[PDB]
Amino acid sequence: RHSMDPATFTFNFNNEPWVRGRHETYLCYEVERMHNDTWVKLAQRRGFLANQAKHKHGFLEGRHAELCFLDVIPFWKLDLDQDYRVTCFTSWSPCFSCAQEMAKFISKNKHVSLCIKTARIYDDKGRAAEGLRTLAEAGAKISIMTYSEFKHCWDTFVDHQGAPFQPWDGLDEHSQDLSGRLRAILQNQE
DNA sequence: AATCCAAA
Ligand SMILES: [Zn+2]
Repeated sequence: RHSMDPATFTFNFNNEPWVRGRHETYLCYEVERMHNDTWVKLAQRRGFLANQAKHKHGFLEGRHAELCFLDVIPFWKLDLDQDYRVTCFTSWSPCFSCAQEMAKFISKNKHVSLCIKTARIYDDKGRAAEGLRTLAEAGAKISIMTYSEFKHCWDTFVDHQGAPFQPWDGLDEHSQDLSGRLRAILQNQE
């Protein structure tokens, strides 16, 4: 569908750091082009997707959300001599292998600046932290989603049918706690 | 310290 189901958004983007039950990953994406040295939104280069679940018929191995996203890029036919900024709002941050693949992509495509804004930090059984450091070293700008970013995703990706964004309890404090943890990760204190 | 991360 054109827009994301609102219950799906609210469940998957909740940012309580240690909450259980989120065994899918959702990713909303938007692209801007640098023109007259301003970032200008490419209206048709935006959307959302989820991971292909493990054991789903026709894709029994599954495919993580970040890989489905990278798959859609060549079909955009981005112009080789223009600078782009690609922003991904992710419900879980990249696992180690996804982080390595996104780092490979940005290493091969230097005209693309990747920003990852995540609701929660995916631990990947202790392996994700090194992957996030590797992705940052390759040039990605990784941050924790804040209130205004959740509201932007509600307003522009969700099938809200006119309902306003309703923040869940503790949103801001969760964002700020996760931001401290991400800072510790990226500077190798964790 | 560990939480948390499809699989019961
Ligand atoms: Zn992954």
